[PDB]
Amino acid sequence: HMSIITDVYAREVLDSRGNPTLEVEVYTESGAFGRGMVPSGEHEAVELRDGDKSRYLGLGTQKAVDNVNNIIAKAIIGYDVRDQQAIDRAMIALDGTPNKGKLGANAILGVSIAVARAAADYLEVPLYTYLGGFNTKVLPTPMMNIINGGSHSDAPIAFQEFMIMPVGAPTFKEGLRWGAEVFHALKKILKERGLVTAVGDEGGFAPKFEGTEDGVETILKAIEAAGYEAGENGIMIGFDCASSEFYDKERKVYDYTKFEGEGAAVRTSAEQVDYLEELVNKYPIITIEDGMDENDWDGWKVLTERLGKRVQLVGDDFFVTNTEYLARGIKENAANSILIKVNQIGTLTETFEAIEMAKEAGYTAVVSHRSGETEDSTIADIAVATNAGQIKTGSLSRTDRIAKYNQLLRIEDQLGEVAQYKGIKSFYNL
Repeated sequence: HMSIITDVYAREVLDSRGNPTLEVEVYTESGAFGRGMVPSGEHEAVELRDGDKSRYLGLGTQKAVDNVNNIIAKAIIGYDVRDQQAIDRAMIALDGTPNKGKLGANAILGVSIAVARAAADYLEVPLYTYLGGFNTKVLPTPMMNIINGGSHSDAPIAFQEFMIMPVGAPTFKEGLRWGAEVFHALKKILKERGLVTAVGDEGGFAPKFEGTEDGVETILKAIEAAGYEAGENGIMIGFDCASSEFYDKERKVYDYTKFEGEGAAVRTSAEQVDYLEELVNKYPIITIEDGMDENDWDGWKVLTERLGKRVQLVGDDFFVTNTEYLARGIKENAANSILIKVNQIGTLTETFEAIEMAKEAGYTAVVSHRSGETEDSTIADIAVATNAGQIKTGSLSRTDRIAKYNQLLRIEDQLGEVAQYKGIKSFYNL
């Protein structure tokens, strides 16, 4: 039979940081072919690294490759390419450990994506429709990393990302246009101001700003210089605080002096909500990723209680694309959104279960990328697959980001008049 998987093959390659990762290629009997590349950035499914400090600083992925070829290959070769779920469970079972540590979630995912991309090819249909069935129409309102703080910046800013969103644009094409044009308008401002216009891991700037206020304030300046409004009818802001980064576990506080230098405001759970609340009043923020630590459940509860109805609140690391942690989130009214990083969980099925569960709680599934990305564009299709309405794939520079933006332009076009773009209406959690 022609649908049947006859080859599965991995090799080591580079992600967009200059670090190894892997691709898996799957052939069917028929000639059909798919290529699954894997990205890379605690409760998060393990990615296998060689540890050999004399190869790529021990970030080699030969371990992973050798598991795809010598173990997963033999097990999987034989299945029908379309048994997307039979296969993902095979690998999971085969692996046997809860956080995919035996074979590694890079190995597993790789295969799993390859097989889908192969099956979509086999049936001679786009990836989003294979994945999603026939009712895939919605193009994601994207949230575009434009300024960086935290580890990435040297400026006195703790929040890791500052993003934007063309919620007010009619089509995703225009939305991207909008988004780009501001990025160039900002880039200009940053030159006139004498700050660094080189870009970090997600294609954003990370300039030496005065602090968090100057940070937002200029993103707004940019928006206006481009000639868009700053609201529901224009462009709006978001954060990834990555607060788990500046949380002191023993003092159980949000230590801003780590990133904003001595004489900076150390905050408790309650104060932290109050700051974020301030920010939201002051500004047209619409989303806030990791407002809190990944083990600060009480905090999360309160945060979401306060802004839960004004502002979309996304648990990134607080859920790790993982049903177990998310169900608890739902139960305890812990967020109203979730960041869906496919490699964080390891297979597409588990990824879809996660995206599914979240919808039925009135939680938005934000499909996201990882810092270490690839020429792959699978996640773009995943946001259309599920009509998720949202996507975080980075800034408007570096093909690691723009591959997806293009990929989505492709999907917009291929969908002709069928395509929708929900802008602000994608926030069914509000």
